[PDB]
Amino acid sequence: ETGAWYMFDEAVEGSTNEFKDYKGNHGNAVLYSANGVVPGLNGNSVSLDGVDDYVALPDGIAGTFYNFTIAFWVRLDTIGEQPIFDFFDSGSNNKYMRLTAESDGKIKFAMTQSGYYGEKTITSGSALTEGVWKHVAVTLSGDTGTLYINGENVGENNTLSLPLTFLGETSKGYIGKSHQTDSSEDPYYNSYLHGMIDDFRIFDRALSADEIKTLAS
Amino acid sequence: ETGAWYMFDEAVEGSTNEFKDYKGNHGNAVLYSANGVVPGLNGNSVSLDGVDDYVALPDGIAGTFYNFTIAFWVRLDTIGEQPIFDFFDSGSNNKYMRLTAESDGKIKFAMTQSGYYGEKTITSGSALTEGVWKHVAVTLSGDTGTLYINGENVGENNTLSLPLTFLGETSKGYIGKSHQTDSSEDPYYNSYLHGMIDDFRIFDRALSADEIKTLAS
Ligand SMILES: [Cl-]
Ligand SMILES: [Cl-]
Ligand code: NA
Ligand code: NA
Repeated sequence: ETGAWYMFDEAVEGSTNEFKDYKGNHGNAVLYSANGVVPGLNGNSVSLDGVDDYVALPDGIAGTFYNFTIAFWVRLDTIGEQPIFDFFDSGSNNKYMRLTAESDGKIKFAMTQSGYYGEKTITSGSALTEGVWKHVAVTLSGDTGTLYINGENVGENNTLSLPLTFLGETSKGYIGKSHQTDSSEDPYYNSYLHGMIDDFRIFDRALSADEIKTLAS
Repeated sequence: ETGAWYMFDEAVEGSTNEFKDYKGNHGNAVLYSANGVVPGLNGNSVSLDGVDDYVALPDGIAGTFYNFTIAFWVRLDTIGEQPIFDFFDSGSNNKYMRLTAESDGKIKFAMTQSGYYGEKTITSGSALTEGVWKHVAVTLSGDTGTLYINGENVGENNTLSLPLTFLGETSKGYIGKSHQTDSSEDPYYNSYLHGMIDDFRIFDRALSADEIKTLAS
């Protein structure tokens, strides 16, 4: 085998803060936390105070692979800018890969060979946050439908050939209410939107992404 | 021109609850809310109580188009299952398209010609929620990197040719701490993760999506 697995269930004998690699390929992870490990998802889990707690992994654990996967379970107790993991060159400070929590619950992965300003990144999608004004749009273009939040593409379904059109002349429309469908399992029937709405707009074509962006300005 | 635009700034003369289409192509939107319109994003905005308030749009506004866009601004005051808009056949209850808010701030768009159980949908991406255990994974396969939350793909960057590899033998790794980069604008330096972590795993290849799913079980 290759790779590692930290289950963080119980310190190794002889210590209070060392946790083994269950795959038996790498050294012990070291925990710096006054909490220690506590009941969590699978047996025990690391609990970090968000102040100065972290885990040191042994050197070399990820720098010898061309392709790879890093995976773990996490319970985020504070929404904000925070490092989740960071694997970096011991010889310089501008060669690294780091997964971060973002200003809003999104996550970002960055790899760079030229410091902070050269990061190549991947960022997760936006969602609707409580009490925060956002722009939403749906576009249908042939078989492809697209969802946008603040002018960013957040989903597609390229298999949409479909209902109202034509004989849509007498179609009904609500904002914030649904009509009664054919199913009592519909959870939206009799649910009413709690919020505010503005500039409701409809177009008889599919706007492009930067067209969408411009509305979201 | 074609299409509509409801700015919801001021009731039309002679009424208390009618709002015109600024494009002058469709009838008045009708508001059912004891709140009326109030200061919002652009001038005034509709405020729905989440109990029984909604807006009726005039019949036909969207059922005569092959391709289209629906776009608006929204401020969601309660996270949960709620209809945002619904355009449906006046002759049956199983021919409609509806945009909904979901259990967690995501949004879903559905079109159907065969009732609730036949909905074809588009759903926005997951994010990390406060106090909620989630599975996260990053995979690098050739030039393509992928982010996953609970086994669902939430971002990619097909242009990743890059840093540690090789000479990665002495690379350093943290969970919950970042090293100091070359920039004082780095907001992650000196930030510490507030949360829990379990089953931290590393692989020297890129797992497939259902492989990822299986870890997220
Ligand atoms: Cl263990
Ligand atoms: Cl108006
Ligand atoms: Na564990
Ligand atoms: Na307005």
